Amino acid sequence: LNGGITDMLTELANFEKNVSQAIHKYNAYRKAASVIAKYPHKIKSGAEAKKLPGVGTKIAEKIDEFLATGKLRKLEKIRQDDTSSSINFLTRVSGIGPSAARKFVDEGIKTLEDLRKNEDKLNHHQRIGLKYFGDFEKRIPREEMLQMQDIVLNEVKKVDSEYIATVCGSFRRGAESSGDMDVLLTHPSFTSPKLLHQVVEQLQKVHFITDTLSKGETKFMGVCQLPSEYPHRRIDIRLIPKDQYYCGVLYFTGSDIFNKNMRAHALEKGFTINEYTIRPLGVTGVAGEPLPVDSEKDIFDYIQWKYREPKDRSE
DNA sequence: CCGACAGCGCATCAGC
DNA sequence: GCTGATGCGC
DNA sequence: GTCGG
Ligand SMILES: [Cl-]
Ligand code: NA
Ligand code: NA
Repeated sequence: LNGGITDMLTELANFEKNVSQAIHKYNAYRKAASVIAKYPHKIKSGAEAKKLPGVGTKIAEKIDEFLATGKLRKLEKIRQDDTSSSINFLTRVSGIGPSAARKFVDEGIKTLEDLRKNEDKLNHHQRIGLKYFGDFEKRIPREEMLQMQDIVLNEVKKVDSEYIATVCGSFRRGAESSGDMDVLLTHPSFTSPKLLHQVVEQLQKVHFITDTLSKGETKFMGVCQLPSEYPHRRIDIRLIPKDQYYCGVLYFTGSDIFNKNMRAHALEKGFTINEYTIRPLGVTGVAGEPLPVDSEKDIFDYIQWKYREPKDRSE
């Protein structure tokens, strides 16, 4: 319907983030791309799209040019620009953001081949991102996510049977494919020691986790792989306090639109919900002490809301 | 006219 | 060495 | 870039 428009907006978003380093213009184009993607009609004019929330004057003007010419003069020029397209491309490497990409291009490093010739100028993360460049851009079929889940849950239980692990993200919402695996971890002995390390070690022991990007006491980011050769996959593991676990599960399950709506409804009932806690609000608007949470449904019960299955949390 | 737009965990950089 | 800023991913 | 105080 409007693929030509949403592609254009997506491309504009990328160049704003990676070349212009204007993160809010990036999110503005993405927000516009998303709302247009769910618009059940073929857009005939910028004025029509202007009615949608997130689409303003400038984008409406760009849609008019696109619908009349089939292209964008601004986009065409940016594409033909060697510097801008090189900067934009290098950010596809995990660990290379707008700043690093600009740094590399400024000194003649513009291609993936150039990066491989200059390993001494890359940090650990960037080297790993370079090593699995192709694999990291591949989607993860749900069936593979299921196998990965079985391994995570099994090994976690072997370290300590009192651990609780939950694979969130779009996967928990029942998506047919995922971009990565986000695991939320907790334990009754950890509330608001060295628990994350023991779990990472075990997954390394059975050779599920193959590489480490970042690792601390509460968050692990690394690379994993199913036993055969399957592509290497990005995996994150977060260690969350027990009294904050299910608020975390709710938060990282999403979606973003769903969370925004649930937070809105919560406020109308006299509660405030963030990533960590759900708090009651006083008459003056003062937030009280964290309320006890033992399940996802408890959060729904506090705000007098019908429990939404993760499969129906797209909005 | 003009500020909000999410912000935390970790690695790395800038400066003392 | 330290503390705080910046970069990055999600 | 868009929205809203
Ligand atoms: Cl911006
Ligand atoms: Na609009
Ligand atoms: Na990147």
